Amino acid sequence: ENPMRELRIRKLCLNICVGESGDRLTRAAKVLEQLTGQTPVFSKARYTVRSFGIRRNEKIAVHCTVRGAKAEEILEKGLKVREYELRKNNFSDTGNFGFGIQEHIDLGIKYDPSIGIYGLDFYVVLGRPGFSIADKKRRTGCIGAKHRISKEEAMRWFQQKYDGIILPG
RNA sequence: GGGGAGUUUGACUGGGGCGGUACACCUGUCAAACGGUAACGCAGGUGUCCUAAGGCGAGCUCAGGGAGGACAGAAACCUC
Ligand SMILES: [Mg+2]
Ligand SMILES: [Mg+2]
Ligand SMILES: [Mg+2]
Ligand SMILES: [Mg+2]
Ligand SMILES: [Mg+2]
Ligand SMILES: [Mg+2]
Repeated sequence: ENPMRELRIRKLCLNICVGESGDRLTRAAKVLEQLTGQTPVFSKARYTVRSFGIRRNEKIAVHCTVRGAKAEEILEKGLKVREYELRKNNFSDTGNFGFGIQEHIDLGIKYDPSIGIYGLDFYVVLGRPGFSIADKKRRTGCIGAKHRISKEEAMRWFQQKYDGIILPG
């Protein structure tokens, strides 16, 4: 059949967005250290609304990206607590789906009384071999039409691989 | 120390004074497809700021919009 149309997870991005900066944000950074085995990166204050206590140039959220077998393992750990029920509204038109979970105690982490209670967003992006064209510098080119992931293809791949159930939104 | 002595009381201006600076320097139109071209013609500005907001080299692409993700809501952060 298709020679090299096998779908594959390009990366898995975890993101923890807290309200205020300080000790809680530092702890939300420490939790990702043991969750992903790598140092996260801080994102801060794209704007200034002041309606809930943020300003310009203030550390707000932490995030990171995992690729490869570790990304697949983290996605499996997330779908474990998710129990493999995804809604129809979780999938985007491009083929990327995210679910989000509750506080990270259900992932299999030893609870620490000093860290606190934080969750993550757990956004997943799907890909195919050949999507690295739009990322290189020597020559840039669009993906195309028959190669880009569709809407139904993502949920079909999810049902085929992880045997999850798709609920109507 | 106007008791006394000397001298001055800017210019433009639809009379003069008051008002204003068209009195020094810029942007667009007036301005009639080279340049130049007036009115107290119009619409606006300037007497500052920067050891970086100068120089070089590298990396990246912005404003906005569309579809998604726990608290998240028109606007928080992540991804396409
Ligand atoms: Mg006299
Ligand atoms: Mg006169
Ligand atoms: Mg002429
Ligand atoms: Mg001329
Ligand atoms: Mg350059
Ligand atoms: Mg581009």
